[PDB]
Parts: sequence; C-alpha cells; structure tokens
Amino acid sequence: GMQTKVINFNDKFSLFNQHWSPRVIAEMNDYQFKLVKVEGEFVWHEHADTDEVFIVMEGTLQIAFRDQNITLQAGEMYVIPKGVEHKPMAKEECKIMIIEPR
Amino acid sequence: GMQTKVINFNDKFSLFNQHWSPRVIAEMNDYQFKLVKVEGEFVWHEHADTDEVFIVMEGTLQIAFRDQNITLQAGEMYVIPKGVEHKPMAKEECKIMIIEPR
Ligand code: NI
Ligand code: NI
Repeated sequence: GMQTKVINFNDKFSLFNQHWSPRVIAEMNDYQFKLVKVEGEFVWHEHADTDEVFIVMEGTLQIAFRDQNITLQAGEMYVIPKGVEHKPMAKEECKIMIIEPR
Repeated sequence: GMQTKVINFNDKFSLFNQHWSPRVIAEMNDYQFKLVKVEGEFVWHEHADTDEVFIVMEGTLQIAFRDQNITLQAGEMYVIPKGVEHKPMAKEECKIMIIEPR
C-alpha cells in the first residue's frame, strides 16, 4: 500500500547514528531529500550550480559565511544561494534535512 | 543582514489564517516552498508534469487516492508522483508545507 511510502522523519533518524553522512529519504523529480546528523565543524565549500536548502529538525545549527554567522533552530530553514561559500557547524548533535538536485 | 533570510515556520504560519491559499516562503532554483492552512476537503486533481511534496507541520492530513487513502501526521511527508490524482483532506485545521516547481 501507498501508506508504506509515508516518511516519518523521527523513524528515519533512528536508523543511523553516523555524522556528516546524508541518507536519501525521498525523491521529487530530479531532487533528493536527505537526512543528516551533524556535530562540530564542516569545511568551507560551495555549490556552484545550485541553491541548497537547510531545514533544522532538532538542535541548533550555525552556518558561517565570509562576514557573518547565522543560527538556525528546530523549525527553521535557510536557502544557501548558488556560489556562496559557507561552513555548517553545530555545538551539539543537530538533526537536519538537506534538499538539493541529484 | 543574512540572518534576516532565516525562515521560521511558526512565524510564517502566524501571518495568515486564510485556508487553501498557499504562501510562498522560499525559493530554491525554480522551486517554491509554500505554507498552507487546510480544513475540510479539496478536489480531485493531478499535476501532469511534476511530483509534489506534502510535509505536515501540525495536525493530521489525509490524502485520498482513487484506490486507497493515506494519513500524514506532524513530522511526516509524502511525494505525490506526477499524473497521480489525489484529494487532500483534513478533519481539523492542518498546517502543511508544499514543495514543487514554480
Ligand atoms: Ni553545502
Ligand atoms: Ni496537488
């Protein structure tokens, strides 16, 4: 049945504990919805050809930009415009969802 | 500055009470993230050329299909494949997010 394809975020987060390792949970056209557990600092990087979306599901995420840091709480999102250098970070474990093209 | 671009779902949902009237809260490439308040039944329809994502933020949503029904709670999502007829319904007010091409 179609109900089996209803995705529960909490159920999906329970399946892995590894950090900085996105899990694809759904596809929409040529885009993917990915769950990630993060802690500590990522690296400075950019996506030259696409905007990237961060939705915080649980915890507190920071994203460093060249002149400022932004803070995202649970129930908040941000669109990183294409070509913009950034470095995601989390003081404690943070549960996020990323949406971007395949 | 850039913190002004952080989107809080509760803050956006509090800006309107009108039902079945999606409000665009963000854009990712040629896609839109839209918030909607729904209650009662919609109509049977399809999107021939695109998948459509529903994410329930608060309440309970039912989506009727021609052969079966699914139920989504807060913290759950479903991808309606392109060309598939469906009719969203909510017994009580339900807060949702829809993601699809502009
Ligand atoms: Ni990135
Ligand atoms: Ni629809």
